[PDB]
Amino acid sequence: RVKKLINSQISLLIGKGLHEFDSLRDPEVNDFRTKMRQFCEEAAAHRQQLGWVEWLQYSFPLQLEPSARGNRALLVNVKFEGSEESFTFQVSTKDMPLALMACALRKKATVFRQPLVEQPEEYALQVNGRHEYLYGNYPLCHFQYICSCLHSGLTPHLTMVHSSSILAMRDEQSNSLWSLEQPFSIELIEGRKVNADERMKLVVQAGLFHGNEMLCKTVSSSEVNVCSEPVWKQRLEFDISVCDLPRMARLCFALYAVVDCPIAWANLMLFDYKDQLKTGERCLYMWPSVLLNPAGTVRGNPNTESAAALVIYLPEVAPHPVYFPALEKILELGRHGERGRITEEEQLQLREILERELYEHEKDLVWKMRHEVQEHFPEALARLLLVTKWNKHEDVAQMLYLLCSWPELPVLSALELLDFSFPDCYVGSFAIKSLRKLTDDELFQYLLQLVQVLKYESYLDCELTKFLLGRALANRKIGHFLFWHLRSEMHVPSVALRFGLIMEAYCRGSTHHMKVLMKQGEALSKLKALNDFVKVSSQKTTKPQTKEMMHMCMRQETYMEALSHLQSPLDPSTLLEEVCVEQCTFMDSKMKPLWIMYSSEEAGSAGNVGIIFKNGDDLRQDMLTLQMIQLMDVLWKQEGLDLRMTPYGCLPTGDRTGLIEVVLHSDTIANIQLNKSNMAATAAFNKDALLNWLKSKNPGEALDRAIEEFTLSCAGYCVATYVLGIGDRHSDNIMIRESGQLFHIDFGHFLGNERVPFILTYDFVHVIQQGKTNNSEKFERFRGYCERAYTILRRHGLLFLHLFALMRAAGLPELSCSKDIQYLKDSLALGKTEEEALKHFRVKFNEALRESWKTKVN
Ligand SMILES: COc1ncc(-c2cc(NC(=O)CN3CCOCC3)c3cocc3c2)cc1NS(C)(=O)=O
Repeated sequence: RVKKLINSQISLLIGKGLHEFDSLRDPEVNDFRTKMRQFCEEAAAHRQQLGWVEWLQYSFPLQLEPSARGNRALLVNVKFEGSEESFTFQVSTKDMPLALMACALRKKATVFRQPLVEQPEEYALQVNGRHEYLYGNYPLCHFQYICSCLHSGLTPHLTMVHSSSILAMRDEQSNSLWSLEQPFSIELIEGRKVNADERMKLVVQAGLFHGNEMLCKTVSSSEVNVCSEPVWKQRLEFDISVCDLPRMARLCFALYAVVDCPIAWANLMLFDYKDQLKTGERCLYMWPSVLLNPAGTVRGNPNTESAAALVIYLPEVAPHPVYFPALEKILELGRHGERGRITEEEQLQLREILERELYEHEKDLVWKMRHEVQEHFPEALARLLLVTKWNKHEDVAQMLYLLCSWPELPVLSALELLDFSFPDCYVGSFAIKSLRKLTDDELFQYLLQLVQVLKYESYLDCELTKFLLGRALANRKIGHFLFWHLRSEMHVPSVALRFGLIMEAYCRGSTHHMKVLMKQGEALSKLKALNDFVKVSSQKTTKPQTKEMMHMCMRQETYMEALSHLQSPLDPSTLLEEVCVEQCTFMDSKMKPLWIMYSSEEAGSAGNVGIIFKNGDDLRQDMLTLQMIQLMDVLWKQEGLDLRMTPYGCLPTGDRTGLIEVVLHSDTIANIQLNKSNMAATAAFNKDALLNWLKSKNPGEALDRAIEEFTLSCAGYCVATYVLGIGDRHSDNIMIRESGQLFHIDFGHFLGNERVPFILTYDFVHVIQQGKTNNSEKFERFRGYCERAYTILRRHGLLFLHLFALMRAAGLPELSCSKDIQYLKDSLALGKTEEEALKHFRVKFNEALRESWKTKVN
């Protein structure tokens, strides 16, 4: 009776009725659902018997300063849970939270006149009106909240939570092949539901691929006239023996009418998930094209009513079922071989090509010397896997014998092995095995990417699915973001199945979070409906009248209930409590996004947050551009360079639907540039507007930090926008914070999509120099910041180049081919030495400085 209640709720949350999974009557889906439910059930169980501190590490994972993960006078306002009274203590930034708790329980004792039994080990420090906690043995300054407070000059507000209270929340949440030498062949029987120009003839181009690389030369079909139902019944004979086919082998098809014009495409794995070599008739429900597309999904098109079907016949090779040899048989064959016996002369050449694409003889050198490659250069695994001939059974057995006994690579090297260039499942398992060491902070930084690698998966049940699920159930934030990255792509038919199953499994592992995300979903349902009125009304009537019948609408009992008392999809630590209906408006852009305001009694001024709801644009590129800027900011802070960046939240939630974080107390450059009369910023020259503006937002001595806050953020934004190749930078998409902090918004076109140069703007160069015309001292400190930020970004170029490589799986039209990844392999300048790249960056900056001189002349 509780089950059907849970199952109706899962289906509603994922926006796909679980009956549809059963309807397919697919044994691969039916096994994932049983196998993965069990895993998640085991997880939930282990989680319900966690310690009170351990539970904190789940529900509220520590938010630490990049500098700290891996002295100064500070006033702090601590209170106790069931209390109205509070205390202000003058702690230090070097103090552990415990000394504060010890301080708080001493003050409580004296006030309440009682010799207190309580110890500070029994307590935790909640951030007031937040799902943020201050625990462990880390100085206060190490905590992101405490640190933000010092910069903003604000007083940290903490509530003392007893172990009993945490436990009370913990509780309230309890739920043989190698013999077959014949050349692999197929029968292209017929086609169905095809549409093409009568004047042409149809062709089927089939090819055998292992990731991207061809396993052999592709074979085309006979030219058969344009018919909705064309018939071939021909034998497509491929130049590859049945034994030689690898385990992760995929057969790709291309249907195209020629006089070139592609109709559709469809791929499939020759081996089933249970390692059986597929035999019988197969009807490939193709996907529309825009000649082979390996990377494309191996499971058929769901809408079978429009889709052009291709019926093929996998012939019976042996008299009984053939299963891919087990590792036992694989390691036996690859054990024996001739070891790499070569001259120190050719060993020198080997170190060169490994430390440094490569020539044919060079590959042969990497393959003959594979044992040395494992012994003295293990990080060079990927390059060795690329010299391997996956179209010969014995070379693969040789490779997998070296991998099985290969040392665990670092996290940076394991990210390369997730890419489609390495489709071997034992290589991927090893990749995840080398990735397991990932810190929960690190994992979260690369989760967007590892979730995109799920689209490169051949089979439903895989290491990556199990690893992400197990990690998501071990950290409520990872679980929050995992769900939303999955949920947002349910409209896409090529993933709706996989994703739905992943999310259904997750729900079995966290019944309570399933209720929390359903609460969030129900709010976004109302916002989609509200935005629809706004889109319509903004056309007919004026903004004051739309802004009013939108409030009236939000005032309704359904709206008031759904839009209030929830966690933010933008950050689950953020508790969007009571909605400020009067403070709610909508931007005047094409889509008419919504500005939703929130406020809290508990959180206080730190609880007055805002969100932006947008329906109409694809939000996946901005999300990527902002994760990159945030990573840039993490990589800089790690080297002690804090360029005071603002990577505000962005999160796609559904079909062309998402949320953007309101950065309160910020305004677009342009708005200030308007130089309106009767204001506190009204200038005699347009050059002054920003400076005069900062003056008013930063009186007296406060101006000097604001200018410096401006300089750093500007250094970082120039450097963030150069590397990423962010174009279309007008006055609108640049915003300034009252603190002086500068930031960018609306990331329409990155990776030069032609070739975006270094950008410098005299209106900000006038602010940097503190109003002065010639101020080489202050300006050249800004040039120094740019150089520092640029060189730190280059030293992590393989990290950006690996996260952009994997991100190709999303299908962002400004990130799909080789040239897009060349952009970073040109901006981060990884061919040139640090000195040769620094030479070229200064030459790029000076050119921008000269370009900025178009205004200094006028
Ligand atoms: C991806 O699109 C966007 N990317 C970013 C933002 C965005 C916008 C902000 N603020 C405003 O637009 C304030 N306005 C209100 C109306 O008068 C002018 C000033 C933000 C402040 O903190 C983070 C912000 C992020 C918006 C869009 N969508 S749009 C450009 O079509 O409205």
